[PDB]
Amino acid sequence: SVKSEYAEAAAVGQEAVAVFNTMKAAFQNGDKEAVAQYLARLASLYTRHEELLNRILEKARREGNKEAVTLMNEFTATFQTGKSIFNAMVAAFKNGDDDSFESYLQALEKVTAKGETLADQIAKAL
Ligand SMILES: Nc1nc2ccc(F)cc2s1
Repeated sequence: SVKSEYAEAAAVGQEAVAVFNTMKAAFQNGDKEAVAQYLARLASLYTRHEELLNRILEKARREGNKEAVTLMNEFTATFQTGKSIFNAMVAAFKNGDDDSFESYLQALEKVTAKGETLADQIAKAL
């Protein structure tokens, strides 16, 4: 069902949270080789999550589930805020700008924490 598809999407999201926290530790410790690998792993994970979310939103639209579509439209918009901040983090890493990397990382954390009550509301609406 769309609901089990959202549970699968949510797990992929939690995998990115786990890898992100590991990456943040590696950044603080200065292990740039690890950070590079974790950033590649996060890119693939966000690419997967985004696509799953899109399929869920498209299915909610085909089902006529207006509330779930509203919530998912908002949530995907927020996801793209996170995506832009993540990409800016990756560029800061490439450029060696640790000040910007720290900034973007904290902003990604706050964007993620904010969009959590919505994430739960979607599970209930689908
Ligand atoms: N809370 C979030 N972080 C990211 C990071 C990258 C991305 F593409 C989407 C999101 S949503």
